[PDB]
Amino acid sequence: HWGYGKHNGPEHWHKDFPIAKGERQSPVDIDTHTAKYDPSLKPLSVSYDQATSLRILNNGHAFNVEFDDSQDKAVLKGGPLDGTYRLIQFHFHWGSLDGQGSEHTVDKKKYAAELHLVHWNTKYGDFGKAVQQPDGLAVLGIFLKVGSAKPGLQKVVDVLDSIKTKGKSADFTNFDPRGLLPESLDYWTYPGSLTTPPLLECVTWIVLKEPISVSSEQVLKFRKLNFNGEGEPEELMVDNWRPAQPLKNRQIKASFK
Ligand SMILES: CCCCc1ccc(S(N)(=O)=O)cc1
Ligand SMILES: OC[C@H]1O[C@@H](O)[C@H](O)[C@@H](O)[C@@H]1O
Ligand SMILES: [Zn+2]
Repeated sequence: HWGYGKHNGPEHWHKDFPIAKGERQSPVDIDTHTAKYDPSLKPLSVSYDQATSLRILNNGHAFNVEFDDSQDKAVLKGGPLDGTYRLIQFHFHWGSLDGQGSEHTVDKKKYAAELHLVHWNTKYGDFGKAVQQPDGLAVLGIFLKVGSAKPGLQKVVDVLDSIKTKGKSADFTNFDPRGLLPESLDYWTYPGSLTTPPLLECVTWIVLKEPISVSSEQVLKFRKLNFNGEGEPEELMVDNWRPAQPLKNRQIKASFK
């Protein structure tokens, strides 16, 4: 099956997922000079006060922190979005070294990691129906650089030892995703896709300009996870990022002048 290695990584995905060569694939390089301020963007609203986290899962590609999305609790609205998008999960992509790991790049610069907060458009009822729609999903992307520790990340870091291998999960209630945000909500936005198979072209991307800082020790613990299952040969979960894809017939808009 698909993965990130030489034999099953991003350059192979198109064989089983031909949309990998499509017209609105993600991630992309964000050329900051060409991105244009868009006065039609409404204020962005990240409303996570009532978020209900449930569980953390190693799915063999990353780890997902899952939320109860059975009601409007944690939601994203405003900005480029029409209507209400409900938080379902977050996960990260990261590197083997601090010099790589992000999926989006900024003037070609790669960050150490990238956080994706995944939301679905409530007008479509369920995530599965949302991924049949061209405006089904909104992903809030946040870059990570290595410097000072992020206190709100430490609870995630400390549970990773309990989900080392593919298929393991752990209770992860009462986690507040507000502790993963930077100060500023300045962002870039463009229409794109999921960055892993099935690569579906459903996503409004909202990528924050301000990175969060995490410590070297925090990211080193991400890199102790395993792609493999229990009892199988150890393959460190590192470099689980897709490189930038062709921009094609798209424009990146900025929320800030
Ligand atoms: C049909 C299940 C799809 C799950 C999925 C959700 C989000 C992303 S990402 N990396 O944020 O674009 C990738 C995959
Ligand atoms: O025709 C002019 C228009 O061109 C578009 O490509 C830009 O997105 C708009 O901001 C601009 O007003
Ligand atoms: Zn992702």
